[PDB]
Amino acid sequence: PIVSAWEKGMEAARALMDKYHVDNDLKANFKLLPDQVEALAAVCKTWLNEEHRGLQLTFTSNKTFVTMMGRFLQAYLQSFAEVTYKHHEPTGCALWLHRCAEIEGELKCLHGSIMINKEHVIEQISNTDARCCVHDAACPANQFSGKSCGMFFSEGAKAQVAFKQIKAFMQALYPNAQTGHGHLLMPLRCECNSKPGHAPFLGRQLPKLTPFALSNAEDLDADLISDKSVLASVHHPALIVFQCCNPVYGPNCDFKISAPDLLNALVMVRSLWSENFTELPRMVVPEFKWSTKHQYRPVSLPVAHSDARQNPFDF
Ligand SMILES: [Zn+2]
Ligand SMILES: [Zn+2]
Repeated sequence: PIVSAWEKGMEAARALMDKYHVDNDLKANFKLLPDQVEALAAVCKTWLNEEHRGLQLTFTSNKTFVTMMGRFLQAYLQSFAEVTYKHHEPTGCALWLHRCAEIEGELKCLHGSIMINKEHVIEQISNTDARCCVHDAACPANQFSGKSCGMFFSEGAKAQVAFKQIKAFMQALYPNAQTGHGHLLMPLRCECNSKPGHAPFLGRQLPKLTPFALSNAEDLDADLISDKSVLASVHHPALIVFQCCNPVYGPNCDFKISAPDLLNALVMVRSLWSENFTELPRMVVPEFKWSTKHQYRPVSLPVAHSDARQNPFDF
């Protein structure tokens, strides 16, 4: 082996970084380490500008799309050179066999068990079609137990529409797939937990999963469209959107990417790669498995209710 795995990785990365004009300091300081994603994301950004200036993202931030590209590029780099860093899987993602578009009206959470119907009233809007993790079956809507996977939907039916969207999006891009149509590509890490030794935090332990309506996609005329990808959204006008583990309406971040854009980050990195290497290495995004490590970490604190009385008890 002419040069080590690490030296091989490094030579491929430097080739990329020179070809794409990355900042000199990013280049100088790049050492192929597991948290060094910024120089690779700059490769990706520069290629986007050069080759895909009009790319339209939907419920996705520019920065998150480009960072995910960086992560997927990091993964192919590490596979090319055969370098792995134990406990630092590079993509920060997983493949969830969701089963949320199999049965009509029916959702399943990360545990793989069906979600229970709840009422969720917000203030005043009455959602009669909420869904909770079965472990949260006795909590108020949108409160989570120590056994929760963290998943809740205020509107079950819109959630299912978003899962049908991603499934049809995948059918359109892989019409002949033998496998993977029922899998969701999902991130396991936002900025808050992108490093394995990050400071522990309370709340949800995985990027939040939320369906967003594409409210104008119905005001659209289906007959003019032949692109099956686009048709997935016309027929199912809602997107799965991933945000921070604990998005702010503890740490929190601006991570935001829709499921189709996330898939696109991977597909587009496969194109960047093919313009630079003759073969695409094997690159395995882990299959998601429920484990107790992903449990919501609630803090349930009693709060006193007001009593006009001076004294607690009559004697
Ligand atoms: Zn669950
Ligand atoms: Zn976050």
